[PDB]
Amino acid sequence: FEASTIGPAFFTPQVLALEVDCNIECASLLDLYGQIEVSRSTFTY
Amino acid sequence: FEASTIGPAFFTPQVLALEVDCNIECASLLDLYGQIEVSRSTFTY
Repeated sequence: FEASTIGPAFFTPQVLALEVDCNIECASLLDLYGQIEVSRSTFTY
Repeated sequence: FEASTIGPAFFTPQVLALEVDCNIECASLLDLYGQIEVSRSTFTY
């Protein structure tokens, strides 16, 4: 029963516990800006 | 009887223990890469 003459169904592959992830996100400046809290869609100053 | 008249076969030289060796094995990058071990011929990720 040479592997070259039988179906893949008999050979279950190993499952690695890794996950390639190439995505990145650039640093944010949000901490510099001034923080304001509101409770309505419109405001005045 | 003297050397330069008798043949070389009458003298047995001393045998030293040191074994000269000039070859080198360059340092490998292998330990920088990511290390994985698989007990099977195929793996998935």
